[PDB]
Amino acid sequence: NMKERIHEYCHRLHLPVMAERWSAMAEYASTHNISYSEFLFRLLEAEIVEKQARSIQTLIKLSKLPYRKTIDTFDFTAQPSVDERRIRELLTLSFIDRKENILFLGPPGIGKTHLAISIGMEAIARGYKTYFITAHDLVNQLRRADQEGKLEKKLRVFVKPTVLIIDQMGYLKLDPNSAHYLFQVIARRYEHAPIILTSNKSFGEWGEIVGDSVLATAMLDRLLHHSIIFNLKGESYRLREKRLQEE
Amino acid sequence: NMKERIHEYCHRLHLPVMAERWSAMAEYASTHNISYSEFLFRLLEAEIVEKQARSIQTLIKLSKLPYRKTIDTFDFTAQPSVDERRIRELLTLSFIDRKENILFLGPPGIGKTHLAISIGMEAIARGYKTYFITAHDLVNQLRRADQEGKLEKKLRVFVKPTVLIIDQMGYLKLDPNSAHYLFQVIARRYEHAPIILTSNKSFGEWGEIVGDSVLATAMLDRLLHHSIIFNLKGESYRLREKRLQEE
DNA sequence: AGTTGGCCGCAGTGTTATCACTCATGGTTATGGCAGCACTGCATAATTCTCTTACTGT
Ligand SMILES: Nc1ncnc2c1ncn2[C@@H]1O[C@H](COP(=O)(O)OP(=O)(O)OP(=O)(O)O)[C@@H](O)[C@H]1O
Ligand SMILES: Nc1ncnc2c1ncn2[C@@H]1O[C@H](COP(=O)(O)OP(=O)(O)O)[C@@H](O)[C@H]1O
Ligand SMILES: [Mg+2]
Repeated sequence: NMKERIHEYCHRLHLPVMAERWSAMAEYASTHNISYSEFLFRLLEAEIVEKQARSIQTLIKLSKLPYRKTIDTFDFTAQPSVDERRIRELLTLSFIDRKENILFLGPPGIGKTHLAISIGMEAIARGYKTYFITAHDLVNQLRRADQEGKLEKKLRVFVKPTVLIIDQMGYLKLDPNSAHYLFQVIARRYEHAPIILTSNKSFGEWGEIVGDSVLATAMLDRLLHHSIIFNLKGESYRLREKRLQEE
Repeated sequence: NMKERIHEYCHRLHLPVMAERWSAMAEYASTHNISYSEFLFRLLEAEIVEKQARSIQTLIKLSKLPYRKTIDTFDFTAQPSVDERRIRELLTLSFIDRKENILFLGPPGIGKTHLAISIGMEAIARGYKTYFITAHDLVNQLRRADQEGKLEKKLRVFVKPTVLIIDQMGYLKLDPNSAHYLFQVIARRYEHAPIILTSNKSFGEWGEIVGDSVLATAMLDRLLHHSIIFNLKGESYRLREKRLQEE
């Protein structure tokens, strides 16, 4: 017949959702006499919707972001120190065009990691590749790669992502070898793609964190050449939620 | 014949209890006209019960508890400051789903480790894995593993168990540089599995014990977010309670 | 009569001087292969579970 061949060809072209909604839209046109152009537009637009939904799901899976949290889930009133203007301007992704390294600083529990993850979710929803990693894990993987001789591979894997996120930078101390391993990534991404970083220590302490003042200075210079910092302060939201649960 | 073949097949299928009791079960089903399905169900249920008993035995063996205790041997009249009902509620193991952390704080000998091990035993009974360790011991083992280079193995060993019983947090103080191991364990188990902590040092002394203020602050911020803290006020049972009640 | 050794004769090798040829490098243009990314499958290694074994002293 004809329907079977249509379905088979759609599957061979990998457009099954198109075929399904194509029957629905064919019925719709039979009911309202839609032009062939608009009909095909419905088919292809819905196929695009499904394909991009699946692609964004698999991309979030590709990225190691801990959770799929959106800015909508966040409250600004509980954190007076932040301003919606700057956060939403970052959400506009102008930094990607300008290649600005976003940095978050402040004591624990403020929510800097939450905001960074939300920004990453927006970036990965808009097609841009994203990759999440912790400083300690990044350094460990780089050292193992250097040991195995595949250092270039991991360096590419950490540099290729359009938006690289480094988290928990400062709580754990780093040795000079780790300092140079981090410096390699920083240099490769000096002016090629933005870096989103979160930390609790001031810039000066990075010398003690990395075990070398000069390496810390160089990395800070390269990171801050094009950067927008967010020095946030306030009460730990974990503690406040615990208090609310108590009451 | 058939009896010997049945015994051999039960042993080859790893059904020892079934091999032992199949004759008696057959006789009982004979004398009561039990259906074949119910006969099979009886055999399988007995085998399952015995297997679960042996599994619980193995889990309690691997728990590495110093000894075995339960709430049965606990007197709440000697500890009237804290509510009895809350501990009974904990015995329902509702905290395992919520991933909340259970903290016992009080003077030495007031029964902290007793209650912690009792709750761990209740968790082991219902199949949940549990690992008992002393905080300083855990940090030392993690340091040795890191020196040997295979740190991730021990980290998984400590993070995988559903219930972690970290005791004697303040008893001993290792080199402050090793507190990052404790932070790693607490953060990796954060929002994943409960932690049972028991110690006699206030929350302010953590910076001194670990030799780092911000590190201890972050550890507590994560360990106290989802938790139920019990503060035990009293005197050393073994000496003071007997001395004051024999009068 | 046969085999080996010595002598003679013939051929091959070494050094010096000279000649010839081939290979390498530089510049420009074109083509092919390899590398990178994404998805799927298999195998190996590591981890977990269960049972048995080992060590020391009474
Ligand atoms: N203003 C807020 N409104 C709602 N949730 C908040 C707010 N601030 C923080 N949180 C919540 O606090 C939790 C922890 O946030 P986050 O991990 O970003 O903290 P942090 O300060 O970066 O921590 P650390 O220094 O330990 O890495 C998240 O669940 C986030 O949702
Ligand atoms: N409320 C109590 N009821 C029964 N026994 C108790 C109680 N408190 C303490 N004990 C006894 O004391 C010991 C527990 O002390 P523990 O809490 O381990 O002290 P620490 O926490 O300093 O190690 C156990 O042997 C237990 O039998
Ligand atoms: Mg964070």
